[PDB]
Amino acid sequence: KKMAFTLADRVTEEMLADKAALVVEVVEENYHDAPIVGIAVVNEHGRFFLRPETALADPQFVAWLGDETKKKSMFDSKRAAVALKWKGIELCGVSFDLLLAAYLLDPAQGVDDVAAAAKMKQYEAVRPDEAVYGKGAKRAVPDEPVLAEHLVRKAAAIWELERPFLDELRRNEQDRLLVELEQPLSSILAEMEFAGVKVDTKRLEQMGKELAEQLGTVEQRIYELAGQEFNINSPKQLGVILFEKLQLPVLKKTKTGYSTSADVLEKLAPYHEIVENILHYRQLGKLQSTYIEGLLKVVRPDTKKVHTIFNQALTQTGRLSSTEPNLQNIPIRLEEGRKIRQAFVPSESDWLIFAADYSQIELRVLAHIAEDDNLMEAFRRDLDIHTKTAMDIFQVSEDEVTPNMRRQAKAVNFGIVYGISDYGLAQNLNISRKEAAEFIERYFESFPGVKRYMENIVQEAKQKGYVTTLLHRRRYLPDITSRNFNVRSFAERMAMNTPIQGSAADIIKKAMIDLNARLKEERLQAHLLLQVHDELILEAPKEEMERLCRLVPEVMEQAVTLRVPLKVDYHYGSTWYDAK
DNA sequence: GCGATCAGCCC
DNA sequence: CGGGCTGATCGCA
Ligand SMILES: Nc1ccn([C@H]2C[C@H](O)[C@@H](COP(=O)(O)OP(=O)(O)OP(=O)(O)O)O2)c(=O)n1
Ligand SMILES: OC[C@H]1O[C@@](CO)(O[C@H]2O[C@H](CO)[C@@H](O)[C@H](O)[C@H]2O)[C@@H](O)[C@@H]1O
Ligand SMILES: OC[C@H]1O[C@@](CO)(O[C@H]2O[C@H](CO)[C@@H](O)[C@H](O)[C@H]2O)[C@@H](O)[C@@H]1O
Ligand SMILES: [Mg+2]
Repeated sequence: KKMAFTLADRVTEEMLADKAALVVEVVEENYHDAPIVGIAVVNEHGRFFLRPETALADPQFVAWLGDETKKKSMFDSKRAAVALKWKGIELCGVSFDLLLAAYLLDPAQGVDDVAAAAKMKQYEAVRPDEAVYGKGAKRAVPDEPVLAEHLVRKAAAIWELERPFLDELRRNEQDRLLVELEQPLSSILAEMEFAGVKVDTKRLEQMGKELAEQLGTVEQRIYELAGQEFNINSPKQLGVILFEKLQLPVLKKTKTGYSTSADVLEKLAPYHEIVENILHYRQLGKLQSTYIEGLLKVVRPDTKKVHTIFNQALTQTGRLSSTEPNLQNIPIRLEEGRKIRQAFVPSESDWLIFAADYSQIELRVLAHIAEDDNLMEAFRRDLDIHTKTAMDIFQVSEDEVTPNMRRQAKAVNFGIVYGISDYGLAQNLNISRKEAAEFIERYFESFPGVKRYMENIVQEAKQKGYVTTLLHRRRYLPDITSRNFNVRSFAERMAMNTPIQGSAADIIKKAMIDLNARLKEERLQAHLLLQVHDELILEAPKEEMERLCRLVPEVMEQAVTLRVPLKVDYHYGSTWYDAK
């Protein structure tokens, strides 16, 4: 049965009620400077569809959109807010976002459209976006009659589903998480995305030139050593050269052929000079294709800025993800790739990049939740946690900790957070399961509180069916009861890791909210640009650095109060690279 | 074209 | 052993 609604040619007062479900449709996946194809409004007075050129040109409608006292319920309000920012229109008063609501209730559902969210409550009087717009090359906006009914049905679903979703969030003790954390954060992310990050394209282009030269040299050297030319970028062709023509040992295989991952190649290096060249080629090629070419493809020609989109409702742990471009995985470990960061610069003259990061937030969170006396004491003394772990598991004094011991203790600490496993640790340290198991046992002997926590959290996940974070984020783990060892073990590691990674996500998200409030109160021009899981990157006038050096770490350190202190390091400079 | 496979970058 | 995104190649269409 078709849904009734008014296909309006003009905006009326009835459409501007102080409470409504609103749909500002942006079909393009990347909504930056994207078209708004239609608008739907559902309120106490009825259901309405408005053509964008009409509504967005109407003073009354624009004013309604920007009035904080006029409450709107939406799905993915950030998408609408940003698309409107590019049009110079402010969206305020969004009191409920169905996308974020669904995400908090169950991240695993992968809710990506109104239909998916509605199906959670047995509401199916709305079609999936893909069914309406199609996919890939076939994607397209349908004729007005079809478009209008779809947007109205989506607004109608939001209107009907708000109460049921809020009720369940309240039962889950997650309503404040939505209203005081995720929704306010959505607006902050919208500002960050819209501001974008300035890129020194000339810098990138020059790097690309030099890489091309280096790649040419290495490429030829490879063919020389192989005695023939082939596609190095083809694990298939490369495998034949290495394991068949050159007869190198097959230390590991892939489900479809020979493994050629860096991990394996490093072990084969002693056998043939071609290996190091392949590794070098892989390194340069990664920088060239993914970072130089990749970044240049998404930089806006007119402003020379890149505008990422932070997916706030995707990860199973509460973290954000970044796309087109992903600015959360810019090289830093290796000097060559690290130089790419010199291309990320302040958007204004005489401004600088300021970066602040939490020091070991995950292990500090673990110390807090596990209430491990030894681990808490370690952080209260602000000790080098890896050196400390080495001293405990290897039974030696600080002065007796060798570089290799610290390196292995560090790997153990990662495993503990990820959800320890002899097999996983062994592969990482290139040792045996028996040996790796010995490290684990020694770790738990030194940190019995952590052992108790790991045991207890797994039991809790099985009993309740899910685990939670400091701010009540939730993750269901149905596989925790599986009779399949591999499937069950993965779920157990998730039970151990989610509260840690998840709570760290909760903390930095609150820090971002607290920070923006402080920056506004202080009337600073500084503003957030990026978040990279445990770090915040801002840009600001050089005259604001001294104030930021005190303000940013304090706000981040005081976001939440744990049984151990939170510690934040910071750096600033002329480019992201120099913010070290 | 579309998508599984393999690779490698980040925290 | 935890959580992500993107680019290359290549079978399949
Ligand atoms: N109705 C609620 C209550 C709590 N929370 C989330 C966000 C809060 O910041 C966090 C802590 O809530 P409280 O301070 O009330 O702590 P509880 O009393 O919930 O203790 P516990 O966190 O151990 O459940 O949990 C929420 O989203 N909705
Ligand atoms: O707007 C982001 C928001 O939309 C979803 C779908 O509801 O993702 C879409 O937009 C992303 C940004 O361009 C794309 O990466 C993704 O492929 C597209 O479906 C949500 O997942 C997200 O929270
Ligand atoms: O002492 C058992 C020990 O094994 C773990 C897995 O390492 O859990 C197993 O035993 C539990 C019963 O005590 C089951 O609930 C669980 O499903 C099974 O895998 C640890 O959690 C536990 O400490
Ligand atoms: Mg750090």
